[PDB]
Amino acid sequence: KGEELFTGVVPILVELDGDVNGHKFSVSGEGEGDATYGKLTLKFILTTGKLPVPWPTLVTTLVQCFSRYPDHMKQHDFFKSAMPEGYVQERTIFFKDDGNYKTRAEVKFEGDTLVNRIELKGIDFKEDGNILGHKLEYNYNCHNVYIMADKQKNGIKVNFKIRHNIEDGSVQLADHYQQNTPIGDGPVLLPDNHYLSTQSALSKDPNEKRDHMVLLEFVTAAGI
Repeated sequence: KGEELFTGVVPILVELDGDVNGHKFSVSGEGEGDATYGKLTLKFILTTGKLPVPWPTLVTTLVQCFSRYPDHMKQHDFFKSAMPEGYVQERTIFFKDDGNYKTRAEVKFEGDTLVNRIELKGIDFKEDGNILGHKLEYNYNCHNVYIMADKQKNGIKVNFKIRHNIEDGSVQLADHYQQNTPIGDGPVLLPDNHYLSTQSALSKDPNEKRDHMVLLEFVTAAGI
């Protein structure tokens, strides 16, 4: 029945507790998701510390329950089926020839609000590398995310490689290893293999003085 929680517009709260090479920071995100259109609109603000990594590196970490699953694919929507109790999302993100993020999040309803509570630890970042040196372009490429069931672990596994464009025409690769597991004991949908097509647009609020990121996404499930 978790699918039914997502028929209209759902308010979203994101809270990120970050520590990258000892540099501590917090980010708060507010907006809303409309899974009917696979649409996310969020504004993220740095609320503690100085931002020691580029905004684009945090996009994947900062709620796939807002994906649009076409009607013929509804039986493959693990993310909504885990709600409202929610799921744990864990990743390791390897930045090629640089450091790594380890993330743990709980995605669940808290009253009527979909909440993404994240802990992020970054280590091994190079001082004059693409991340700590803020050399990534403020943009995002369209990416496909390949979803597989891991039935023996009662969840899903997701591998994918983000390409972050750099001005000089090189790219910073970010290799993602993701697992999602239900929080609840209730039955969830374990999907057939499929992907999510994710389009992301990054912008700025011209009225906002704090370090921030405005994000618009469209996410569509395909490939069954």
